[PDB]
Amino acid sequence: GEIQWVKPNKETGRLNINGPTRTKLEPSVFHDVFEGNKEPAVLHSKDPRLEVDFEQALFSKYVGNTLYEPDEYIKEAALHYANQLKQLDIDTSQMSMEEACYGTENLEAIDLHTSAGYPYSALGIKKRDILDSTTRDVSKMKFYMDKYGLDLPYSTYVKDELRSIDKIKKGKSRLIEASSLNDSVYLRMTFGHLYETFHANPGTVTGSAVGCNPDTFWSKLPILLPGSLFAFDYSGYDASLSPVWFRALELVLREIGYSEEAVSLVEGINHTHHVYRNKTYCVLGGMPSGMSGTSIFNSMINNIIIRALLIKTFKGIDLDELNMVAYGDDVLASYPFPIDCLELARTGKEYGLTMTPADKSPCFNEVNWDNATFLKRGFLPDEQFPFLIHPTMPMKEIHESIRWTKDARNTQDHVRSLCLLAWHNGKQEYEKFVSAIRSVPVGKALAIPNYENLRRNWLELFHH
RNA sequence: CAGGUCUC
RNA sequence: AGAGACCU
Ligand SMILES: [Zn+2]
Repeated sequence: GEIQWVKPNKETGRLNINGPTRTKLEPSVFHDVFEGNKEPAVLHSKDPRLEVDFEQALFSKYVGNTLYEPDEYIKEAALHYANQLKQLDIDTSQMSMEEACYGTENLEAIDLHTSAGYPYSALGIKKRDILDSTTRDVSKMKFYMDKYGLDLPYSTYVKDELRSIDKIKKGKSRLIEASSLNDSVYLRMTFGHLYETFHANPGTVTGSAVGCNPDTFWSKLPILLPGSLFAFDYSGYDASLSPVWFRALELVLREIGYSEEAVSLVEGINHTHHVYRNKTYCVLGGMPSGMSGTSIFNSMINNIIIRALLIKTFKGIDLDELNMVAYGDDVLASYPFPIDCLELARTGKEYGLTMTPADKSPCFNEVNWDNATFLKRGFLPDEQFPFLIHPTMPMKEIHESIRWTKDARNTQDHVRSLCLLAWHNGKQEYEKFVSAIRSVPVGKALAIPNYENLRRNWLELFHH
């Protein structure tokens, strides 16, 4: 992805978009009970912690574009994935607007507690002034769709969240691209049924883990991904995507039966306009974060990428022997013979992708079940039932989360959620966690899950 | 002050 | 009808 131009909002006729600049994060009652290094992200050009220019760091993720049109490998890769998806009989028919706005069994309703985006936000028009869960009306939405159209610019905001101490200094806070309500509705009308299919089928047919529940999905993964594992990290995956990958997505969508009207929306994702503050800018390539379908489309593109890297890097690859799941840019894959990602990453550089070792070393070392991570979680066989696999969120991440809060009124839920993640690291680690929690007065006032109850509830998901 | 998934 | 966890 690459910024094509920047213009003042006076020249483009767009309204200003500034957004909050003070974090909602505050040190919690546990801030000094646990060690951690993260702090609230830089949200302002004049944050005293900065050590470089903010805006430059902010937009550095747009590293440029390499290829614009698919080569032989990307074409083969897209067609192999599209063929695989065919066995799901995805309904390519337009979803009803009533269902696109208000949801189905497998598609959550549009979030009514968030902004409606351009231009509604600057006009003080909330989503609840157009949509109504009880009434399930679409007359008002249809009116505002035809009034304001589609391809409305995204509103850029800096994401208020914890960041490591290095990304505080380097200004590397994350951006979110607030979609317009209109575009969300139209994207959900067009691809709603694909979203349903994907949400209902996390695994190696979709090649996607969106919709997985790790408590039970982890036990399936060693069976879905037999053989030798390989994985790696992307730096700034979304923003690094060249236009070739959206062309490749078009190939996938057409081959599974999408009408030319449906497939023509991908260029609206490849080529987007954004309002940050008092300026409008154009982005060519790069997936917008904050668009309907971001997770799923990023995961679909990744399935194309892994396939194409393999058949371009190595001779004699059989794509039918690849196994993989992707959650956006996060990937865990298997193949009958070991795969050298040092070579995958060189090929990836040609495609404009920056890939680094999974263990965060400078060297690409073997990935196996004892060091693989996915959605930041490790894989740990149960001690009693070794076919049942614990997802292990590192205690270090749990410590970072517990040290801060955005609303201390919900401390008990926050801690309970972390306990639900933490017990998977075993009885000694869990008891040490609860006992540290209990070493301060708020901690003694909390209902904390008992470890034996946690383990028993988890076993009951499997009936064993 | 976005799009999602998961869980209480 | 709420909350928290997690991914972009
Ligand atoms: Zn443009």
